[PDB]
Amino acid sequence: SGFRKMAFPSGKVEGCMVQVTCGTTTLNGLWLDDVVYCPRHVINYEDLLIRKSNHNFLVQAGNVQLRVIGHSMQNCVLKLKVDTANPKTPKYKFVRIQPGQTFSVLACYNGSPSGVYQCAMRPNFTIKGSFLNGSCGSVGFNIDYDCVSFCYMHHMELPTGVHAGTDLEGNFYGPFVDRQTAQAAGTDTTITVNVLAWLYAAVINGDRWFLNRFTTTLNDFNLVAMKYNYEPLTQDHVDILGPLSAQTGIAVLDMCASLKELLQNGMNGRTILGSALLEDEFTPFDVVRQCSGVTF
Amino acid sequence: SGFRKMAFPSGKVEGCMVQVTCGTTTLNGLWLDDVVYCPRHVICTSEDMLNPNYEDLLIRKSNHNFLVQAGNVQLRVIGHSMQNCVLKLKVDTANPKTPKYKFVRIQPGQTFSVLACYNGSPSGVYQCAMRPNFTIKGSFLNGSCGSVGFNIDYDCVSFCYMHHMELPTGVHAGTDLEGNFYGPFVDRQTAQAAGTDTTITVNVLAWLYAAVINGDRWFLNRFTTTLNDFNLVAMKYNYEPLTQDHVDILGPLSAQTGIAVLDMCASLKELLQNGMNGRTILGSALLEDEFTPFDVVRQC
Ligand SMILES: C[C@H]1COc2ccc(Cl)cc2[C@@H]1C(=O)Nc1cncc2ccccc12
Repeated sequence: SGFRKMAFPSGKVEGCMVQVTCGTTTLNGLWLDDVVYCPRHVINYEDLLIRKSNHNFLVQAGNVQLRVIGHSMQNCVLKLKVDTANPKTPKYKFVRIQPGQTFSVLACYNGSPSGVYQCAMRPNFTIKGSFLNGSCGSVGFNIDYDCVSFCYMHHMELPTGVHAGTDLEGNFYGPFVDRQTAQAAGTDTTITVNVLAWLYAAVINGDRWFLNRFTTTLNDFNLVAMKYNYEPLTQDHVDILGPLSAQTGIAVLDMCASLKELLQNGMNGRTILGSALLEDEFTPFDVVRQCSGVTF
Repeated sequence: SGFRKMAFPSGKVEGCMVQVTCGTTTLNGLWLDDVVYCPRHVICTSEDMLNPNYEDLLIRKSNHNFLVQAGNVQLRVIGHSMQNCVLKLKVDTANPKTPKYKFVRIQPGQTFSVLACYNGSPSGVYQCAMRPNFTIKGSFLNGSCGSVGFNIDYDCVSFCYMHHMELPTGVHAGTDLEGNFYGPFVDRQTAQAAGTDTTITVNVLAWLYAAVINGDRWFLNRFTTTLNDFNLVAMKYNYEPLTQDHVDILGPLSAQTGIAVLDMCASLKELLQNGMNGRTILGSALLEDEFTPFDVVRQC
């Protein structure tokens, strides 16, 4: 029993964190094979990069300085070719995630991991992370079997305290750019499929007070979802929630009628899984993983 | 900016997780140097869980009865001893991945990271607090016994908890790494219950200071309180008494924000009386008590 916000074990990623220094700027790099990936703002990025030589980039892996033998830019990520392949490189892939998907973030400062937390890519493409100066280059990841899927690299903090970054190919999530200019996160919405998954996790943990005899149509639910700034629930989401629906005996549209009642009436002083708010940072897969015990 | 429940990076602990099998029971072990630490109930059978005589069960065991697996490598047990509720299996290989470590026993209110494991394989990492009733509100399924709680301050891993059992309310009880249980619990299947839980007051105050540091001031008020008047109100909401030690501990956060500790105590009293009124503090509609004053300073 128990339901916690749980991150993947960060060990495979800790062995990849390096410190990248260029001039006065120091941030984090991800050392995979013989390449160090980091935000290109560490340095007109084409004009700024052409002026830099390999020895201008100081890369530090622990107390060992790596020598940069090449540099190239891919979108908003700088790729520093180093002489040494990382012996700790795990099986990995670069994956771009969709809003609503969750991942673990290994927050780093000076190439040293300080914390790990689990979060979701908001529908407005920001992450509600926890980052201070020097955290740039910190990465988001998931693990499947022994394979690390890198999905995020931290680049900046928006004026509202939320965070923006890119995939490992340097493409930003959201309508953001990597420079000092007026940028704002769009109005956020609740990840509906994730709330439903969390309501199933609550039922699995013995919290049933919110269940009701009612069921709704997908179209009637989406009219309610639009009114409460909840993301539309698609037939794909309903299908994805299928296993949880089978395990608990609560059909997705039966759970939607519970969600609709919770949105129109509130919690009435009650909590679900120790929360007075509807949690939306657990995907249906996270719920199955945690309420079954999948290891890495 | 931002405030998240943050766990320590688990890599230093992942390299220590092993699987310990004794008969039909399989759980997790912590391999440090040439010793594997695990819950002593790994030696228990079906009719042993109610009233086990661990000394009597252990004397009947031989080294080759304990199968220890580190990855796809079987470790050879060359000795065994019991220290309180932890079994210590001497193995023939020192763990090359042993980090700098220490065993620390924590007090209620203290936080730590848990590396949840099944079959010696880490599956997740989360942040916890030792409740005032000595239980932890973890996320554990069968096979998670032997999973450990830790803090990583300055490259040294401080092991503070080892999971042993789940109480009937879904909460968890365990020991320090010297095998001493936290709380009045015993490693027996006899009727045991967690005492009524209370809110860790010093942690809520630290979290209210984190909220002020992150720019949220809506809950602040023009009042102050005496420490005694705060405790008389707070105990009525099942909040732990706030001691002068706690007030002293909150001193640095009081200095950074400019809000006297007893002034923050008056905001807490008002929040307890009024609730949040549809508002949130650091993305929460409840008062968070699993961030210590040390965690708040570390993260902010
Ligand atoms: C044999 C069980 C029950 O009785 C005792 C009694 C005493 C001891 Cl020290 C261990 C156990 C074992 C136990 O609590 N294990 C577990 C620990 N964590 C999460 C669990 C989730 C679900 C099922 C069991 C869990």
